[PDB]
Amino acid sequence: SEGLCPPGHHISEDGRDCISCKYGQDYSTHWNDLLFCLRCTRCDSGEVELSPCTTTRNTVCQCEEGTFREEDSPEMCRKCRTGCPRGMVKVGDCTPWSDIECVHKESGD
Amino acid sequence: SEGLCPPGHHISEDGRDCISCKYGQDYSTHWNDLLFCLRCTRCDSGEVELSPCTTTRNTVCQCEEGTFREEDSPEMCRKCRTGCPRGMVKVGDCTPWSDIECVHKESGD
Amino acid sequence: SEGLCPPGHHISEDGRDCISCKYGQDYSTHWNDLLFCLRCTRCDSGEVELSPCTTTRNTVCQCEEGTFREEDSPEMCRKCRTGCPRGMVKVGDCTPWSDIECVHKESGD
Repeated sequence: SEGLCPPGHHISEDGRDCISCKYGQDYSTHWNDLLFCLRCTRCDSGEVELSPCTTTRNTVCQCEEGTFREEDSPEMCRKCRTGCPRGMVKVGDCTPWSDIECVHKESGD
Repeated sequence: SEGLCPPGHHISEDGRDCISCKYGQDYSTHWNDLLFCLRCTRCDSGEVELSPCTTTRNTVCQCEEGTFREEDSPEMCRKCRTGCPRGMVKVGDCTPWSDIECVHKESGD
Repeated sequence: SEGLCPPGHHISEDGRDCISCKYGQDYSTHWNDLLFCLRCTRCDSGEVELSPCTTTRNTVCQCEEGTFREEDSPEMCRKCRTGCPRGMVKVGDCTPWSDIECVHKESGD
């Protein structure tokens, strides 16, 4: 369809005009259909930067191994399970965003 | 924006950012729009890894020779038959998933 | 004779032998038949171990005085109030698990 602007640029309401956005102000990752540019993400200590932010790129935030990010916490990472629940076993990997996996097999019938 | 992310990627809670997932830590097979990355599958002793997983692949498990596993019973392997009782003839190959094949012979007496 | 190992011991994949697990490295509360032993619980900086884990026991974590946390939270602790709002009274104690308690007008005459 029409009314779309390439990355780093945005299109007006009337769709007959597109304006350029400045490096570092705001960015667009995919063809945008708005008059504004999206805010760029920044990282803080305890987190690792994987990719740069630019009119054609987005900054990536990642958390250090051993910690996890749950939807119940804001830009925070928590220590993964330090021991599966009583009657379970270790089998899953912990990702800065997801938690470990525990499985029940031998513990009361 | 629609809010969809390609395979191997996830979208943060804010819906305006998409981040890459690490090989073996987790992946996505089909287009998704969540802050979660799909966990990778692991196999246990007695079973071998047929194909490791990546940001665009799923891990498969294998059973050692002499065992069998039908789609009707997962996470289970059973001893494959080495020869049908007298009267039957072995003619099929045994695969960690399927069992041998036996056919009745009219020849003889 | 059997395929079971007592608490504090794990068994090999072939079941022909069982290896002993030692306190502080891992433990088991009930009989089991696995290759690994149940992990011992450790606490992060700012938290203390209330009770260590032995070959037959599990370790509990505690948070330092002045901070508080509910069982519903992962393991974060918050600073208890050192003075109820203006026109309030102090009457409850703050425990790393519980928060301070404030009351209005102790008693009249």
